[PDB]
Amino acid sequence: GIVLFVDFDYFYAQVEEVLNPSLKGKPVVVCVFSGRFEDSGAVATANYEARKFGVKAGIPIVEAKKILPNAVYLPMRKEVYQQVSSRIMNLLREYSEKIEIASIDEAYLDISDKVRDYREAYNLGLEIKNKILEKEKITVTVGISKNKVFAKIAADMAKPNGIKVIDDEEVKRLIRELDIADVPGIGNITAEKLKKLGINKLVDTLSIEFDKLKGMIGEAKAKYLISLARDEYNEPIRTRVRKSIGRIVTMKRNSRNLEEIKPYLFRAIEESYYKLDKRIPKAIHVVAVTEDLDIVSRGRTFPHGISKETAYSESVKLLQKILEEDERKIRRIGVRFSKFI
DNA sequence: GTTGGATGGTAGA
DNA sequence: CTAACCCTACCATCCAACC
Ligand SMILES: Nc1nc2c(ncn2[C@H]2C[C@H](O)[C@@H](COP(=O)(O)OP(=O)(O)OP(=O)(O)O)O2)c(=O)[nH]1
Ligand SMILES: [Ca+2]
Ligand SMILES: [Ca+2]
Ligand SMILES: [Ca+2]
Repeated sequence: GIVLFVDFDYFYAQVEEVLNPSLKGKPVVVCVFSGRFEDSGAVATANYEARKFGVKAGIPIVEAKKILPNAVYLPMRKEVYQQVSSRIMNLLREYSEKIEIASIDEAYLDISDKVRDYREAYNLGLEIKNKILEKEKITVTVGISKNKVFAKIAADMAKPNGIKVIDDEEVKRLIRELDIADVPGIGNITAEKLKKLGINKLVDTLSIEFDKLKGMIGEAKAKYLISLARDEYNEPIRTRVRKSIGRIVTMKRNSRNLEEIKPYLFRAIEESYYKLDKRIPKAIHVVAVTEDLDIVSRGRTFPHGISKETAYSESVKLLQKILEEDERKIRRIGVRFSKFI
């Protein structure tokens, strides 16, 4: 079993660089402009030049400009990056129809039947990087291993523009030596819970009673970690099927007023109902980010498919339900459809 | 017991 | 308006309806 994983380098900003090659070699910051004030919103991503100075995904545009005023600030153009991504995913598909598109910028290929061994896998890696460079001028990192988890880890170790194999031997070694916080799926909350226990390595999860582990981090994560430590992990590459599709938007200002909020919710419903594209949902959820950034939602599952009209009607109800039960003002409002027929 | 719906938490893009 | 956007996957918990 051999998995090749592809993850595009500083994606949104690299696309902008390809579109406008004069930007290459200099700082580039792609931004989500909330419209609340002069330069409100967050950085979606930045090129390596900008990251040198602490500008990265997630920080507020004004914070980025405080540390890099001279940089080039471009507004996120999601549709453009999705079109470049699709062209890339289809090139990848020529290397293996057995492909799992995991996100806007990354994909797992099962290549067990394209290559005999890791050295051939590595070579196909080199070919992939070249095709994507010839055809779309986008550099990418490649990670190759026996499974998804370690292929992802491998690419994390190779960024940017890299290529890493983690073979059966180094998987053994990493199980013993890799900080467990570097395992995909282990964020801040879990990592702090593991350290309290004294679990620092995947191998540690084997020297602890299951129920005390499951008691601290939940069953599923614990099962997953043990699986990895035993080297018995093997979740197959599967064709991506979207389980939910939604839209969320930021308001010019915070409100509790239904009439002040409706235009945003309706903007988001229209945009959502359009991304559905022949998919028919049975559940709708109205999602509200509050004053203090706490996320709050109200939903309904119907026994049947929701028409756009039903969606209009029910979301307004749901929104009112939020207002009725949470006494805080709202700052972002959206809607998410799920349970496709 | 099982299934699944409502709602929130965690993670990562 | 004074910093914090966008989108999706998965799981846990507290439930109720089932039989
Ligand atoms: N709006 C928004 N978009 C994000 C965020 N994080 C990532 N993205 C988008 C923009 C990125 O270019 C794209 C891929 O994200 P990645 O995590 O892979 O990092 P990126 O590709 O930018 O460079 P990376 O591989 O480190 O070199 O997804 C975020 O917090 N907000
Ligand atoms: Ca990525
Ligand atoms: Ca990337
Ligand atoms: Ca981590």
